[PDB]
Amino acid sequence: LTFNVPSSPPSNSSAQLSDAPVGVSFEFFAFPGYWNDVPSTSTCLQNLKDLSGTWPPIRIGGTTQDRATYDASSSQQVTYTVANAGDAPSTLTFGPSFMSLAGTYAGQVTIGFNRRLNNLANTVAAASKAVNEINSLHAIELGNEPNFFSGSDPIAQGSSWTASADYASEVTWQDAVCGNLSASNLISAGVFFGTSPMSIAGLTAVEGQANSYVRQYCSHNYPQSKSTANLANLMSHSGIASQIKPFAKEVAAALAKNKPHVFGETNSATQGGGGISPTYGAGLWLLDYVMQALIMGTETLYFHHGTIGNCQYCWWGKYSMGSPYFGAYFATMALAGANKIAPLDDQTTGYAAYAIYKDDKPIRVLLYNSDYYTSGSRPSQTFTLTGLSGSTVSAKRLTAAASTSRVDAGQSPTVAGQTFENGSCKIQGQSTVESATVSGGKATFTLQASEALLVTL
Ligand SMILES: C[C@@H]1O[C@@H](O[C@H]2[C@H](O)[C@@H](O)[C@@H](O)O[C@@H]2C(=O)O)[C@H](O)[C@H](O)[C@H]1O
Ligand SMILES: C[C@@H]1O[C@@H](O[C@H]2[C@H](O)[C@@H](O)[C@H](O)O[C@@H]2C(=O)O)[C@H](O)[C@H](O)[C@H]1O
Ligand SMILES: *[C@@H]1O[C@H](CO)[C@@H](O)[C@H](O)[C@H]1NC(C)=O
Ligand SMILES: *[C@@H]1O[C@H](CO)[C@@H](O)[C@H](O)[C@H]1NC(C)=O
Ligand SMILES: *[C@H]1O[C@H](CO)[C@@H](O)[C@H](O)[C@@H]1O
Repeated sequence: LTFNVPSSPPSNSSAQLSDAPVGVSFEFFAFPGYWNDVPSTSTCLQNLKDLSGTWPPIRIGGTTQDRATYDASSSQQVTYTVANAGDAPSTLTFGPSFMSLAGTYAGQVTIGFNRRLNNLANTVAAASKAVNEINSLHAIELGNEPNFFSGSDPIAQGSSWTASADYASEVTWQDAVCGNLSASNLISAGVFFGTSPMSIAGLTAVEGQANSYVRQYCSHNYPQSKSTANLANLMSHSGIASQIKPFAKEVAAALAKNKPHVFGETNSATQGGGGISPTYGAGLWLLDYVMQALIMGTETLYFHHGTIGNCQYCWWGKYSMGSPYFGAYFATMALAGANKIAPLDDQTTGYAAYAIYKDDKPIRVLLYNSDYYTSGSRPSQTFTLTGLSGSTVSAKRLTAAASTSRVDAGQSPTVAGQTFENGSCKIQGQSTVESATVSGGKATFTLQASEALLVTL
């Protein structure tokens, strides 16, 4: 395997990147718990800001945003009952202090409010409070995954809930919210799970002048369920290229409206994740997915964090770190301060190489070996880079014992030999940097199955 590193961005490069493409989504009812009850939240976010110079953007939403009513006279951030701490509530209220708490975050904040219950005046009042309380407010969603609403939901108003019904609903709600707030460029529109039966392509065709009310168009993506869980398939480099392809039309539809696309809620697998979601391989999926989604043209990805103590795809909890945090950390490291990324491979194999540009000059190369590995002799692949300078380059390696390695089982992955403390997210260990010879502008690297390597030029 040999890849030429071009001296300026290739034609199949990404567009200019955001300052911090890797963000975090927090299930709406659990957001105060993440801030108040989970010590690792602050440090895990600070660790990423320390790499990029920008707070990861955050989003607060999910199914529970459509179970929630704003209570302007509540002094509580969030009020609900569950039978077990592991359950999500069937209903909840949130006070104005919920938005104030989100307003303590310095990074860009997206907040999702309720459209399913058709409480339009209540959602307008929550939106007004969000604008007042959240200085770094990026966007407001009006409903989460309206593709899953039914004729039984208040928003359907006793008629069938079709794609056309939702698009018409979104324009009406965008008009009422922006009209009441005298605002524009505010709504995170669509918020669809996948691309059928509702699509950004379909919504943008109907938006017309209400496009002016839209900040961004939003997709959700979860490649697998508990029932289709297959870690080798999830993390496969060529598999990821196939998996994201339906969203290419969604990105194109948003960008034709001069509005960004985001994956405003995404993670490995649904119902909070399956046996594959806490693995090292799910962190490698996350790493490679981020790179491919940004080249496709999405602006930002927000990885979902669900019920505290019952969340398989979470990067951290109250007590343990999760292997997937290593993918988010490495992706953030790879992209830090970069303007563009370009795929050097053709995405037909398990092996990836990306050139990473700053000021139109190559600064880093990210290599990825997506081969699934659990037992026996671990295979490896050599990667040759051409077109380089000097007599030597440096590299940092992401590795673990197996594709299935879990931090909570004691098999943490390492990022240049470092790990993150259980219960705090503090960085731990001695960093180790590798070096390689450059002769005649070529250097060779070896990646075992299920590894990634960030080469600094
Ligand atoms: C799946 C895992 O859940 C959370 O970690 C658990 C861990 O599995 C358990 O053994 C114990 O240590 O409690 C922690 C916790 O609740 O923090 C955590 O969300 C982690 O990121 C996940 O991978
Ligand atoms: C209530 C919530 O349910 C799951 O999270 C959902 C998420 O709310 C939804 O927007 C997305 O399509 O699917 C997620 C998923 O199935 O994982 C999780 O079980 C959460 O932990 C829980 O809080
Ligand atoms: C404001 O919101 C209400 C819904 O509570 C709606 O009836 C009204 O038309 C909206 N006003 C403007 C100016 O958009
Ligand atoms: C990107 O373009 C390069 C040539 O500049 C090519 O070798 C590579 O296969 C392309 N990758 C993709 C995924 O289009
Ligand atoms: C990666 O390391 C292998 C040894 O396993 C070499 O063949 C290669 O040239 C590079 O140093």
